[PDB]
Amino acid sequence: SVLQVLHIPDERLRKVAKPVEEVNAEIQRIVDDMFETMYAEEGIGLAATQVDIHQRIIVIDVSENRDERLVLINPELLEKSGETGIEEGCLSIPEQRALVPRAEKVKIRALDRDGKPFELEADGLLAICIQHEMDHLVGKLFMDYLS
Ligand SMILES: [Zn+2]
Repeated sequence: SVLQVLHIPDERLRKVAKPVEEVNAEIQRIVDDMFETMYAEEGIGLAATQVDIHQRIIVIDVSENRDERLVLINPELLEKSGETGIEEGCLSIPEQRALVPRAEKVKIRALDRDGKPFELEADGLLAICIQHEMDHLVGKLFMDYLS
């Protein structure tokens, strides 16, 4: 399915991520669909959030530990190791290029898509790629980040 957030005929009108405290309905698709993406993407670059107001449950499936198709967040964070940026130039008109993001490994004090607060580290090319997504937007280095 992939997370089909919208832009330009949308209302983002410059969207950032609006941290994770609670859950709604769409949230499932952020997890469930970031699985469909985090796994079927790692190529073009989406921008993890942007239709109207936001939240951010991230994902992982048997990725760091001997877990299941679990989740990671962008929450109320605790640790933030290294920085990198991806060579994209994404969202709200994904033209131009840049390395907006700046993350390597990042640990959270978050919440999943149940409404249950979870503290975990998010690592790997995807943690950096889905945050990429929203590090294109909330990690903002770029310029206009074509928003
Ligand atoms: Zn990108």
